[PDB]
Amino acid sequence: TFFTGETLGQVDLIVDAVYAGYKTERGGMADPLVPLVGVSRQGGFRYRGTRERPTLLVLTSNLAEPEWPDQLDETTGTFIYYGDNRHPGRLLHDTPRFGNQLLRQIFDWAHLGQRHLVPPILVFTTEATGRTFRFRGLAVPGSPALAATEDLVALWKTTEGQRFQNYKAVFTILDEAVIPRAWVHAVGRGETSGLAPVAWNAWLSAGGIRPLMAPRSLLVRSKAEQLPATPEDQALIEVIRQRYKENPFGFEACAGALTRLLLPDVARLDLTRPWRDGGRDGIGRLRIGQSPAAIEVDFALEAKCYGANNAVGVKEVSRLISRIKHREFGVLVTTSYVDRQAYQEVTDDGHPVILTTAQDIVGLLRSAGVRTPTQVDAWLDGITASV
Amino acid sequence: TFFTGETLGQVDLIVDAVYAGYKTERGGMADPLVPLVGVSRQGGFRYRGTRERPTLLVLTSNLAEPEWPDQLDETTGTFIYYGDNRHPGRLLHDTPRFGNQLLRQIFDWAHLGQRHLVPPILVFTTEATGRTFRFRGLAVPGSPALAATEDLVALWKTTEGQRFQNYKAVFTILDEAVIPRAWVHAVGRGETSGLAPVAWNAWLSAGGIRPLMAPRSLLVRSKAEQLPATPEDQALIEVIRQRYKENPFGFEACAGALTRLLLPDVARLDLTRPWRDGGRDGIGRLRIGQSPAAIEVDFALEAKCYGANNAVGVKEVSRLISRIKHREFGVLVTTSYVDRQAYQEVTDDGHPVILTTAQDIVGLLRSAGVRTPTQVDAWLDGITASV
Amino acid sequence: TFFTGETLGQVDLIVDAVYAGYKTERGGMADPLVPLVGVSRQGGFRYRGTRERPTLLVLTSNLAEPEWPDQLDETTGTFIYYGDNRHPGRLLHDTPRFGNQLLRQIFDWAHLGQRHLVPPILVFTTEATGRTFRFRGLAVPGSPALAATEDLVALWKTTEGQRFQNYKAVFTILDEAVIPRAWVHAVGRGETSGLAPVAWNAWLSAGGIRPLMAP
Amino acid sequence: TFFTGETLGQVDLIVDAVYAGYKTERGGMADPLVPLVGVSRQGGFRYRGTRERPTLLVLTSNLAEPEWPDQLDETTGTFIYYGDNRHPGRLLHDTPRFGNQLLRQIFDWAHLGQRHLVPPILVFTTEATGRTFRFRGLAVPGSPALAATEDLVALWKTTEGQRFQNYKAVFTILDEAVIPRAWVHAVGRGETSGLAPVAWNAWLSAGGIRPLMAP
Repeated sequence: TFFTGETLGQVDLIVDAVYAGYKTERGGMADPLVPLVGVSRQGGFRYRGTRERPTLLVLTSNLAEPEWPDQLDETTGTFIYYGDNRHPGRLLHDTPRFGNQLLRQIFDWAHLGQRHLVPPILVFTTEATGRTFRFRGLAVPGSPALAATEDLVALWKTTEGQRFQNYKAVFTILDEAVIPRAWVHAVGRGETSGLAPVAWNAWLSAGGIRPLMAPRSLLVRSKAEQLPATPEDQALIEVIRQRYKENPFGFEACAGALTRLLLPDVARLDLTRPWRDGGRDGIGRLRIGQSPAAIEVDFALEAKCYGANNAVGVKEVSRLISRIKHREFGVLVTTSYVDRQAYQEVTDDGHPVILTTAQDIVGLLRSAGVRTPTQVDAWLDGITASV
Repeated sequence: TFFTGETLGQVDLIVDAVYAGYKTERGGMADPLVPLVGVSRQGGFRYRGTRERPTLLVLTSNLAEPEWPDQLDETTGTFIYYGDNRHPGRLLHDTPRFGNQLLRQIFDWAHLGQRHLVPPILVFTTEATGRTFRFRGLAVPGSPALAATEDLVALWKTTEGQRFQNYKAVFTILDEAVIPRAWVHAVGRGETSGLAPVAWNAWLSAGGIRPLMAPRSLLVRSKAEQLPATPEDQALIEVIRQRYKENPFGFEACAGALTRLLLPDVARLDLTRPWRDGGRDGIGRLRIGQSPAAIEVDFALEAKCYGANNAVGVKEVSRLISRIKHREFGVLVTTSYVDRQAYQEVTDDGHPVILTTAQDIVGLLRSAGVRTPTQVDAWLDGITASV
Repeated sequence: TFFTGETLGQVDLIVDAVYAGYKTERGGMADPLVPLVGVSRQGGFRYRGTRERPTLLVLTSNLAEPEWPDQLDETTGTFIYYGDNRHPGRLLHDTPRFGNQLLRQIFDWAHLGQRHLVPPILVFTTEATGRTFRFRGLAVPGSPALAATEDLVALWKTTEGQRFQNYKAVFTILDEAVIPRAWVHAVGRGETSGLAPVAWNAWLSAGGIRPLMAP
Repeated sequence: TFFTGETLGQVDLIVDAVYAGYKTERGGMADPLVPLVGVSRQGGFRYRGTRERPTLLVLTSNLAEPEWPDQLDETTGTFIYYGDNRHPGRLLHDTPRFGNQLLRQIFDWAHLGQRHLVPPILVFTTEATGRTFRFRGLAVPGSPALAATEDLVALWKTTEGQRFQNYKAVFTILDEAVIPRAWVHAVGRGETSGLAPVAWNAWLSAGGIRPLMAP
């Protein structure tokens, strides 16, 4: 499932298949989406037809951007895509290539009962070896799990002393393994076609969405994956490790805060509970559902403030495991990584234990708008002062 | 505790205490917020000081508007507040009394690191009997459980073929049982005061939020609470009942969709699993956390399509319970209500069973954007098509 | 209970009986299903005949795989079985031994009323010791508790960064304690036979399923 | 290790001993903690002396309340005890019997190194039937595993849409199997006594918490 040369004028669009460019003349790299789809060679988002009436829309994403965290949830087939107003100075819909206007118009159509105007959305993600793209699926606006009003939202971003709006758009990948290029090019030329995938026609007629849901097989992460890659994030975690060197137990509070960011409530927290080994037995309460229709489940918290050179092993994990006997699950927050043996034991024995490692802390901090050591410091000041 | 009359010029602001207006002349009520707070006579939101530099802000809500569902999450202290652009034809920030510009400015200050410009926000909810307000607390912009960018978002709402933008703001109630009227009036006028509540100063300095979290005690709902009130809603549910009378199973698919709306991932669904009584063992899979740091827990689904005259009783619930062996929890979705004995048997014991009744289905439908029987029919068509 | 060696070429197929492979020199166990039913030596999906006209269908599972949780409900006689595309990189229907194509075809036939095209399906589960199988019964596509659209479904799974598609199939074990090896081998060879168990014939004519339910 | 009647005016307070009964005129059940200790006849918390300077404090708990889960950990000897404001309508420190105020005064005292102002705390748990209590021990405010801010906290609860505040207080049981009734009664009367158990004096001088841990 790797396509490079003239094959791009023949092969269909296959989910998670890789479509690579080729060298033409003098350093010029041919964009594969041109023969594969028929769009232009340029944008991060590309369309056919006019902007007022687009016939087909191609969305590409790097997934390397921490500023605008586009993401494809393989599990639910949900694709989160951020708009094209990425810096201060211009209003929401005023962009050079009009991506926000496009998004607005598409969601307008989808919501107003005119789905026939909505162009097929083809999602691609860059593998970033020269110019290559992995096809992620055919998508529709909205989601079966979201409120109607929350599928296209305008967020306020703050960068270098200024406030500007940008779109966060939610799409759902339809359950289709193969998208006929005949259909793509036909619709792209403005033609009417009967080669439309069943899920697409279904969405057209009824408005309903059949998502491509691909739950992850059991995963054991490596050391590199759990620890930050860049030195900056490493500095970020280091600030945390330094904050609690004089008061280790205090880190639990921090863990708690991180937990509230990670978890679908605001977890209730009881961090002050003397346990048998002289340490504390931190516990939490989580609500599942939406009151009046919801239940509460309890979890045990375990926080290990370690250096990256010191792994979390079988012993540390076994503490938490022993603490989750009468509780639904456990969360383990650590500024380091969990070694092979412990991870393997946890995934294999099916223990309900969340493993939040250093990289995860970095991500959670990113979502909280903390990208710099000073910001980490202020954040920690906030935690210590608020508990 | 209850307060009215001249005492509104003396007593402090107490969480969940009731402040009632008194008859002066016309047969209408003198608004209690004028003597108690010092704000003007009327408003959905009221502020002292200027528009550009408000010294104090009072947010009131009736919690009775289904189209703009302001919400006080008592468990977590989160207050969701909807902006003042509630009809089409006007730009987001262009409103008669400038609520959205005000919210914009407040969150701007909070985000740009200027919290000394942010006025204390006082939250009141209407008791709907005469003109009275229960005081909910002192609030700050934002939440410790949310991403930075999502504390103030612009939603698109659809009305009569038109689409307009409106604000959704997230606030958090600080942990303070009593807010001093001396401090409130001082800041209102306003001058420097040292009477500021500790949590407020804490937020001013470090940016940390110490939320008032008051988990709900064990509750058993009544028949009237579980069932819809207005006849329109009753009609909405009746459409669902009529839709499946020729095919009783397959309402399981509907219950599965509603489940996907109720639950914090998009739950994976396996509805086709022959069970011992000749029926099915519907199960789902739900993710807690954010991958790579997340776990999956499974649940048992039980779908009971009943008329409002037939309660879900001990036996059906028992079927669910039996199906919960070797599973984390269970969800019961029903177009009717659960009788006293069954509800009591569920809450008294430790059964992790979510009870989704008719009113809850009504709510989930509101959030999906379905308020009319035609729309219910379109929705159902979508469900049947998408399974 | 308990058959091995030469007896694998003599005795019938009995539900819950254990058929054990025997040691051969140089390289370990010989598969018991070869002398028993007459299929190929390996695979979790085995068949006789051709792709276009399968004569016999053997399904084996260990019930120990968490990624593909095959299931055997002795209360309803229901057998939930997963397809043979278990690694990323290939489309649902594209498998070396053509298991998914066969499943799709068999279920299509079953749903259309073409029951006479559906080969007998023998279900085995693996046991403790090396290369042994406990026979669970003769089975048919579908379930009395499921509609046609419900008994064969395509599921997705993400291994590494790649999503791939595979089949989840629902079968029902027929109420027959003994399945004649004469019928098995006759049918497998492509011969036409009248030795079919009663429940199978009832399925062929009436379309009705008498499941094997444990008391 | 079971005492009743006249015995309640004789024996000492012993850890794990049960103090029960007893029957009286009409249907009245006499409270054992009255002859045994000298406090009042009821209250989830009872005390002697002024509320401004309490001489002796008795805490009882059934450990049967899910809404206010009082907990006694025998591994660490830790006693988690909830305040006396259990219903909406009153502020945290405004209660009929003034328990939360007492708790606050006690804990602030302990925090300031003013241990000598802290009255002895006797912990009893209710058993099964009738009016009976199991004596769990003599306890001091706080824990060797907790900082000062951590041992007394305010919690919130929502009931009937109304939110109210209550106290979660952590005590630690001192390692003493037997507490002299002479000492208890002497202290309760406000007299100076030198009969205090060694762990209590060690807490007074150093503090210095020697917890009672089950082997």
